[PDB]
Amino acid sequence: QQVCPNYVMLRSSVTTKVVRNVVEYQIRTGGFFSCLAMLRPLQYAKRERLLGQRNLERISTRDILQTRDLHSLCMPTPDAPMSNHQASTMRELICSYFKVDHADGLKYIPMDERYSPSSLARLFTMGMAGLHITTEPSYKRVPIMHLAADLDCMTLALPYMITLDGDTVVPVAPTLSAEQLLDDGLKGLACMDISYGCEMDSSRCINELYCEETAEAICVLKTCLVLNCMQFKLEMDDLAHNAAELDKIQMMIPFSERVFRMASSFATIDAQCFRFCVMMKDKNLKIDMRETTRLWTRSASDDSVATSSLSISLDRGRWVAADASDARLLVFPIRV
Ligand SMILES: C[C@H](CCC(=O)NCC(=O)O)[C@H]1CC[C@H]2[C@@H]3[C@H](O)C[C@@H]4C[C@H](O)CC[C@]4(C)[C@H]3C[C@H](O)[C@]12C
Ligand SMILES: C[C@H](CCC(=O)NCC(=O)O)[C@H]1CC[C@H]2[C@@H]3[C@H](O)C[C@@H]4C[C@H](O)CC[C@]4(C)[C@H]3C[C@H](O)[C@]12C
Repeated sequence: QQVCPNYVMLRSSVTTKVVRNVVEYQIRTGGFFSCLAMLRPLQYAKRERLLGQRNLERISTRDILQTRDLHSLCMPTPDAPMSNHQASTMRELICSYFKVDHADGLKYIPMDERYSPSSLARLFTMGMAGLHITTEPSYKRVPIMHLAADLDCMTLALPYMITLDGDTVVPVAPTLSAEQLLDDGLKGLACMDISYGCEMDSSRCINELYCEETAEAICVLKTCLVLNCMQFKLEMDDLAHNAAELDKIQMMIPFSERVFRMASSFATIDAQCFRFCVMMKDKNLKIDMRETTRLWTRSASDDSVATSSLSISLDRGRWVAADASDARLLVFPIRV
C-alpha cells in the first residue's frame, strides 16, 4: 500500500495481513531511512558507486519524471513541497564545493529559487563520497573527503545543539528551527555537534575532528542534516493540508508512532520538531494521524510547549529533556 507517492521522506509503504483472524500491520518507511544514511557519506554512495551512468540516463529518458526520479537526479521536485530559504546562498555553495560555473548552479537551483532540500543533501552527500551528480545525466569523480572515511565505521550518530554556560560545552534545547542555521553564512552550524559511536561506546564528536582540511567536509555533513530536516518539515506542513492523502491513514495509530520516531531524529536541532515530539509523549503516542497533523501545526507556535522550564543533558549516548523528577523526552541516536 503506497503512502505519499510523490514525497521524498514521507514516501512509505504499508503491508497488512491476517493470520487466523489477527490484525497485523507493517510500515515501510523508504526515502526517510535513505535520507538519514547520508550521515555516512561513503555508506550512502556504496550502492550507486558500482552502478554506471546508464543508471541515470535511463531516468532522464522518461517523461513521467515523478519525484523518486528527480531526487535521484538531484533536481527540483514539483509535485512535492519545495523551499526557497537562502536559495541564493545554497547555490553559491554548490558552485564552490563542486567548483562549477553559475550556469550549472542554476540547473540545481532554478531562477524560481525553489528546490528540494533532500535533493541537495543527496547531491552534497554524494559529493563528499567522491561522486558529483552532474547537470546532464552523469557521475563524475571528485575528491573523497577524509571525514567521510573517518566516519565510515560508525553505526550511531546523535546530533545536538550546544552552548557554553561558562567553560563547558553543554547541550541545550533547540531555540531555532533548522532552517535558520543555514543562513548568516551557515555560521549557525558552529553550535551544532554530532556525536558518533560504535556498538554508545566509542563516542567521538564530529567537532573533535575539527581540522583545516576537514572543516569544509564537516560543514557539509551538518548542512545535509539540516536540509533533510527542512524536507521533513515541508512534507509534514504539506501533509497537513492534503486532506485527501491524510484520509488514507488518519486512523492508523501505528503510523503516528512512526512519524514520532522520524521527528525524533530532528528533535535536538529543530525547535518545532522538539516541541512536536514532546507533545506526543505527553499523549503516550496513541494518536490518530489526523490529530498528529494538528499537533504538528500546533508545534509551530513557540509557546506550544514550555521548553524554557526543561533541563537538557546527555547520558549514555542519548539526549534527555526533563524537569521535576520526571523526563519528558528521550532521543536515541540515529542508526547509521
Ligand atoms: C558555543 C560557543 C559560543 C558561545 C555560546 O554558547 N553561544 C551560543 C549561541 O550562539 O547562542 C562557540 C563559539 C565559537 C565556537 C568554536 C569556533 O567556531 C571554532 C570551532 C568551529 C567548529 O565548527 C566547531 C568547533 C569550534 C571549536 C567551535 C565550538 C563552539 O561552537 C564555539 C566554542
Ligand atoms: C566553513 C567552510 C570551510 C572553511 C575552511 O576551509 N576552513 C576554515 C578554517 O579552518 O580557518 C567554507 C568552505 C566554503 C564556504 C562556502 C563558500 O565559500 C560559498 C559561500 C560564501 C559565503 O561567503 C558564505 C556562505 C558560503 C556557502 C560558504 C560557507 C562556508 O564558509 C564554507 C562552506
